[PDB]
Amino acid sequence: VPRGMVGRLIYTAGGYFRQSLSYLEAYNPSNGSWLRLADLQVPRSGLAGCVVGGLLYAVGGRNNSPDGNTDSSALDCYNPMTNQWSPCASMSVPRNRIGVGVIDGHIYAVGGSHGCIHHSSVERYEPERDEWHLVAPMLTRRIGVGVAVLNRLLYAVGGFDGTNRLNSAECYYPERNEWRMITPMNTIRSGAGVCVLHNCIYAAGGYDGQDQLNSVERYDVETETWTFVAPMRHHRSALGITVHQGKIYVLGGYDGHTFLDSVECYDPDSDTWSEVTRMTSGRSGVGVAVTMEPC
Ligand SMILES: O=C(O)/C=C/C(=O)O
Ligand SMILES: O=C(O)/C=C/C(=O)O
Ligand SMILES: O=C(O)/C=C/C(=O)O
Repeated sequence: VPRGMVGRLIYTAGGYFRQSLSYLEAYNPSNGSWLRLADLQVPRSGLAGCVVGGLLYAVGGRNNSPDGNTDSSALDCYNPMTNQWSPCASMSVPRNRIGVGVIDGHIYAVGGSHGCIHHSSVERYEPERDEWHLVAPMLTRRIGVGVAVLNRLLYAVGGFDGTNRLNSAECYYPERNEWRMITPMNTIRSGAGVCVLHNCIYAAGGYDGQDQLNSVERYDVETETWTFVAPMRHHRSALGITVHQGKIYVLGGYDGHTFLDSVECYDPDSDTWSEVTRMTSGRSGVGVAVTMEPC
């Protein structure tokens, strides 16, 4: 369903065009409209977004601006009921080009960079305590990593370890606090959009070291294989991604020439992408999540 009373919107927070952005905007698939909402307190690109208990969280990132460039350890929370951002406890370390996933109401922050450091560390946020705690680190240092959750397991996909862009991927098993490699993708991808739909982890787009990608592949956890699906209409890296009522939406990114405003929607029943709207301005490195309409 789409309940609150209210529908669910696709929120895009932050991003990058010439400098890091503070925009918070919300798209409504049911009518095509965009709403501009309360700016982030600090501009940030390379952040991740997620939702827990109806609240939107913005995690990590970096503020690229002429004043200077500052990697972010911030966790900030947006309440659609109040149109207000509130600071939460900060992470143990700044994490630019972070990946995030939610299990059992807990936020996992994965990887990312801090200056020339590439993290394998992972930490977990408990909103009921407003506390972060480190957990087992990944087997691999990963920035520009895509993260998704399927069947209460956390997956970290692709990225960049400081020297090589990665096709590798790994899975975190919470009850054993353990990471294990899974089958690698068929394509090297950093800055891909990663999400979950039905029983598959999707990895769309990204950068393979030479080109921005339009190819899309998905990992069936039952068969442990990756297979390509229809490619997106636009090549893009540093895209935002989310799932809304059974379809995948990809937002913006960089195609090697333009910071895209294109939003594309994947229908898995027909294996086709369509353009569904344009963001109000081209940008990359956004955080995206889905929650109730604001007030
Ligand atoms: O500064 C950035 O966030 C990246 C820009 C790009 O991909 O060209
Ligand atoms: O896990 C929760 O508390 C709810 C998350 C959501 O709003 O989807
Ligand atoms: O591999 C990188 O460093 C960047 C990838 C991207 O543009 O998202």
